[PDB]
Amino acid sequence: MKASRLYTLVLVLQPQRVLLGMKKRGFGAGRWNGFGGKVQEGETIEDGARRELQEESGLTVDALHKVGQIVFEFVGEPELMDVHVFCTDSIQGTPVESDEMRPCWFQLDQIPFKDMWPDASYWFPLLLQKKKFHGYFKFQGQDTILDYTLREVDTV
Ligand SMILES: Nc1[nH]c(=O)nc2c1ncn2[C@H]1C[C@H](O)[C@@H](COP(=O)(O)OP(=O)(O)OP(=O)(O)O)O1
Ligand code: NA
Ligand code: NA
Repeated sequence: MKASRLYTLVLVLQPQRVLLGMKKRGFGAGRWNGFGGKVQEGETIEDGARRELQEESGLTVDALHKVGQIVFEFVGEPELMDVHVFCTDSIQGTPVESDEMRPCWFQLDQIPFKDMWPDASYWFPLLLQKKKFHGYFKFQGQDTILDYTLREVDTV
């Protein structure tokens, strides 16, 4: 059995558009995603998600709603990534480029799947339908899924 590390992912989903951020530097630059990062000691997962959204995009929100959980396994990495996925309930400011992320709005008929993580093609449609989900994806490298499971759930 493997150990897991907690991460968050936040999607600012509005009726006609979604905010994504492009990772700018280091390895993995060039992919659009929601905003998030590692949960820290003592904070709830939801509070860590709010913190990462603020650090990465400049947006503050009072509340999130949990929509899914996705476990990622990478060949050659013994530690699993346990990603808790949230959507914002309202936003109150403008996104700001940081050094980790360049935020950009996308219309919901222009979701940039080819420039997102491959797994997003599977679970993000559920997110768009306002469904809740559990997923697992095993990757070889950054691009190749070797195994995955995805299930709609009534409770995350
Ligand atoms: N396959 C995948 N699909 C997806 O949709 N999001 C993924 C993903 N793999 C990783 N992520 C997300 C989870 C999280 O939001 C982010 C990874 O977090 P990071 O390691 O950048 O966190 P931190 O910035 O806290 O870490 P440090 O560099 O240690 O500060 O990418
Ligand atoms: Na962090
Ligand atoms: Na990061």
